[PDB]
Amino acid sequence: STGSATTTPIDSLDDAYITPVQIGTPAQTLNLDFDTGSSDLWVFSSETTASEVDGQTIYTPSKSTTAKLLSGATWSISYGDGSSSSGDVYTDTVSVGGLTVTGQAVESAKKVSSSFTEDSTIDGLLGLAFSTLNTVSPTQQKTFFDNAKASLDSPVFTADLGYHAPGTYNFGFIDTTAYTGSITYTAVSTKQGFWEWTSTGYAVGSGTFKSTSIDGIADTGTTLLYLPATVVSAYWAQVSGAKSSSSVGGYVFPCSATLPSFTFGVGSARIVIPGDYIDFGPISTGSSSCFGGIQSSAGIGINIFGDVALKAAFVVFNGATTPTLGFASK
Ligand SMILES: CC(C)/N=C1\C=CC=CC\C1=N/C(C)C
Repeated sequence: STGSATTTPIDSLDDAYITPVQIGTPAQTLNLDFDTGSSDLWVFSSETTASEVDGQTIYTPSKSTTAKLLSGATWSISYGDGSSSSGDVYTDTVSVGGLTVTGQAVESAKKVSSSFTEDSTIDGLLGLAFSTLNTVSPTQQKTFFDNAKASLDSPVFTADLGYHAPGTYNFGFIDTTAYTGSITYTAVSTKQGFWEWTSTGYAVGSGTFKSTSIDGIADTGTTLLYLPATVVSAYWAQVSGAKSSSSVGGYVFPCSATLPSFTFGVGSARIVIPGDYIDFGPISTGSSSCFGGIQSSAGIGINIFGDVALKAAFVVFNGATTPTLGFASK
């Protein structure tokens, strides 16, 4: 089998992407944030504290003939951005772009943190990291991908995120029309539960390529590109008027400035992020100071190839017995 679904930016800045997901019988369609950096499929629901729901579409398990309480199961998660959610668990039928998994753990939120409430466009998350990170207790649950894997034509999914435009998540096949050149595959460590790999280096604009190993994760659920302070400083030093602002919480720059591209290495191959992808707009409405899309990972404890990087590429998440990652230009 295969599946194919369009993913759409939630706003004009590509702060995140939402993908429609069918849950239950009859289908309840929720717009979920596909997150290769986590492993829980959780949803706003009829069980979510009323004061914490503000415009989201909710899953109502009592209206699904295929929903079953996963008796005794609870979940609780906290994300890198400080957000969190928790609740109980149902199993139900879940479909993404024509691909159906029966008995998928659907984690129903009883509580969500303010950032989730405040974002009316995201109805929940669909985790696509390794199932070892799943927070369901006492019985850890499998991701949608892990459940679908054996049925897929090939045990892979692909992320093809758009710049200020929709893109595509495919399951079970590689669309050879969706990228240029060849796909370069690179090793993955699953030891921390992430799609963790090692970039071979970077270049800033037309500058010479610096060969250096940069461990990091391929994370569709993170907006920006977070890299070591050395690398990030080298980038922003090429932008007139750029500075790191403690009050704003990262590098900012005047949008009268022109942003250089940023290149990252995948083996001997190179993915080029255009300068425009690194502009995240005014720090506040009407401000002449813009927020940068490349930021320091210092303090996070890991480098993160988030949407800024991933949307410059066609990315293969290869879930074979030995997982790997593939990157192609597009
Ligand atoms: C890219 C997006 C998620 N973040 C921002 C986007 C625009 C403006 C200001 C700040 C900002 N993050 C700060 C709070 C660290």
